[PDB]
Amino acid sequence: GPSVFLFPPKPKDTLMISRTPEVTCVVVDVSHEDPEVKFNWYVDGVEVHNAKTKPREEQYNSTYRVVSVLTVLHQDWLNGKEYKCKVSNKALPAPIEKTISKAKGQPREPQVYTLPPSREEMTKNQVSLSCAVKGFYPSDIAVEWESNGQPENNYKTTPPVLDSDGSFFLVSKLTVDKSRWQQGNVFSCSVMHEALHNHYTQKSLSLS
Amino acid sequence: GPSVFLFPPKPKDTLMISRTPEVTCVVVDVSHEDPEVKFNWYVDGVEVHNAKTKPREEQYNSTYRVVSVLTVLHQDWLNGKEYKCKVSNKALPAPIEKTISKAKGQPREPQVYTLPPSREEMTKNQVSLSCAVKGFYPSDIAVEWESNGQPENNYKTTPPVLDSDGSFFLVSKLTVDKSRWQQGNVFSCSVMHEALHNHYTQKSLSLS
Repeated sequence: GPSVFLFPPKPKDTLMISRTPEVTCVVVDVSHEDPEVKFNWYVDGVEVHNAKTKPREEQYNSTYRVVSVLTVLHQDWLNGKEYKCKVSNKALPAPIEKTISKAKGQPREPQVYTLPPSREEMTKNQVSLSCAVKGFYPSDIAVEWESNGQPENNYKTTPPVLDSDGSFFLVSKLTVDKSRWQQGNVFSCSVMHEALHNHYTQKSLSLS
Repeated sequence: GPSVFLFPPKPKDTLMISRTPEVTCVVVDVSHEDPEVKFNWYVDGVEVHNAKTKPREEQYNSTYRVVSVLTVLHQDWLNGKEYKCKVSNKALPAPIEKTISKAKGQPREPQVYTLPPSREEMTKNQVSLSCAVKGFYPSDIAVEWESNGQPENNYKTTPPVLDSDGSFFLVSKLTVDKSRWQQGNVFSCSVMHEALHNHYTQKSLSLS
């Protein structure tokens, strides 16, 4: 039957005032027979009416998918307000309710460490640069890579893992051509987190 | 003082027998004064001696960083064996111990849904394709994007989020040039997870 996703804001959006964080409610597998979906949004148990529901999309299998987006104020997110998406449809026994809210607890500052290619790895058409981060709380964090003003997008960042002290750790690995590593190009790992000064730090790395 | 990372295997490595999963113990901020670091590895409380410790690396600030890697057998990982890295150094009050193990619980199968660009988003030099996954357990999962045999690396995958039924959900967003979306190129979201048939499923998407 009908299935619901409720996605939190992007970390980067909550951290920069110039950006617009938003919560996204996605309904899938709604039947052709009764295609009408009603969204009700709530912030801390109280209904709100400023969400923007998108037009339904018929799937190749006859089902519909529908997205509803609610903007979140920066102060509201930080104040730990609970955002709720309730989804109603005739083909449901009861409405489906999803909730998301900012994690509770004292923020803790990420420690960022970069690691260059190993010697044994330093012998191929491609090398990996690591950006290891630990000690952060909450687990909401944005990690990006760049070189010479141009974003580097060929990187994978592990999900934050809960550490033994209640903080989180991760690593982001950038894969570049061994040649570019040799030209002496500087590569920068930028990290954004609420507990950082200015919500921002950058660590850079190059050969030698 | 000395700080330790203990990283789990890559999901993809644990899922394919032809691959070699490994656990990585990374020690940072070890002092110039006493640079000697000893690793002891344990699998379920019993010491093992087949780890491969890399040569120490002097940092620009005089500290050292050292990595030790332990291969993990596929059967051992699935059997829930606890991997422990103990790290000893003269500048430590007590040795530091980190542990990782496969999450306990019944595996649950990911449901994968792709979402094309919105109409309002369908008006820029760049569009985003979404691959939404939910209902999976454990949270270890590999999600990749590809088009015409060539990997698509300009995508970001949200960390798995714990759902209300104890399973996890995420979304992976691929950003491509609006033009390529128009040429009618097919884009494929591949997902690997233990609960999938053959540890693999693929969902494809294109214009029209």
